Amino acid sequence: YEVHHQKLVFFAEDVGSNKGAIIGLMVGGVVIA
Amino acid sequence: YEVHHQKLVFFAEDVGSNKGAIIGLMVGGVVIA
Amino acid sequence: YEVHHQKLVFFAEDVGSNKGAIIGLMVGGVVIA
Amino acid sequence: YEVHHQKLVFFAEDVGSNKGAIIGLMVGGVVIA
Amino acid sequence: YEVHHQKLVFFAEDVGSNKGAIIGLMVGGVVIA
Amino acid sequence: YEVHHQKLVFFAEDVGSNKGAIIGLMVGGVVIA
Amino acid sequence: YEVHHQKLVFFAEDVGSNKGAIIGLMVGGVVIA
Amino acid sequence: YEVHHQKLVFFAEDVGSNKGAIIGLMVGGVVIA
Amino acid sequence: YEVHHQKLVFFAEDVGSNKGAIIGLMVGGVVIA
Amino acid sequence: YEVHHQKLVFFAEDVGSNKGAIIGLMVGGVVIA
Repeated sequence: YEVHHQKLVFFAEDVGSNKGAIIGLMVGGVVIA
Repeated sequence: YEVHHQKLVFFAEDVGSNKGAIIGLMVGGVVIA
Repeated sequence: YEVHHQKLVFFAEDVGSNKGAIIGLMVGGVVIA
Repeated sequence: YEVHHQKLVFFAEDVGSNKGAIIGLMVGGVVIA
Repeated sequence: YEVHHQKLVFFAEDVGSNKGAIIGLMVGGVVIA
Repeated sequence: YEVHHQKLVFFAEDVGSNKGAIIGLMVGGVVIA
Repeated sequence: YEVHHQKLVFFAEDVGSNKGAIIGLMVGGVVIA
Repeated sequence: YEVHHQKLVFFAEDVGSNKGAIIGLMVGGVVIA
Repeated sequence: YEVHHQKLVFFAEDVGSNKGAIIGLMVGGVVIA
Repeated sequence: YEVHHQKLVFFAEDVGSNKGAIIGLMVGGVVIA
């Protein structure tokens, strides 16, 4: 699988407490909280 | 599978506490909270 | 899998305490909180 | 897997205390909090 | 796996105390907090 | 008004983010969120 | 107003981010978040 | 107003980031977050 | 106003970053975050 | 206002960075973060 030619803007103005995962972009893999 | 030519704008103004996953874009893979 | 030609802007204005993972971009691999 | 031709801007304006991982870009590998 | 032709700008304006890992870019390897 | 001879046990196992007030006991006064 | 002879036990096991007030006991006064 | 003969136990096991006030006991006064 | 005969135990096991006030006991006065 | 006959035990096991005020006991006055 191929990924290209992408424009991404991510904003996290305020987060209290994150026990998991915050991801802008994820082509593949495994993420576990 | 191929993904391309995408414009993405993501906003997270306020989150108390996230125990899972916040993802802007996910082509594939496995995410577990 | 190949990834290229990507523009990414990431903002984290305020985070209290993160016990997990904050990732701008992840092509592959495994991330565990 | 090959990754190239990427522009990435990362901002962390304020973080209280991070017990996990903050990553701008991760092509592969394993990250554990 | 090969990685090249990347522009990365990283900002950490203020961090209270980090018990884990802050990484601008990670092609591979294993990072444990 | 008089208050006395009180046994109070308070537990807050997990709170995401509180924008108001958490009070174990309040004899009087004014609290505004 | 008089307050006396009180036993109070307070527990805050985990709080993400508090923008207000956490008070074990408040006889009087004014608290504003 | 008089306050006396009080036993207070306070626990704050984990707090991400507090922008307000954490008070064990407050007889009077004004607290603003 | 008079305050006396008080036993207070305060615990702060872990705090990421506090922008406000952490007070064990406050008879009076004004506290602003 | 008079304050007397008080036993206070304060513990701060770990604090990342405090931009405000940490007070064991405050009879009066004004504290600004």
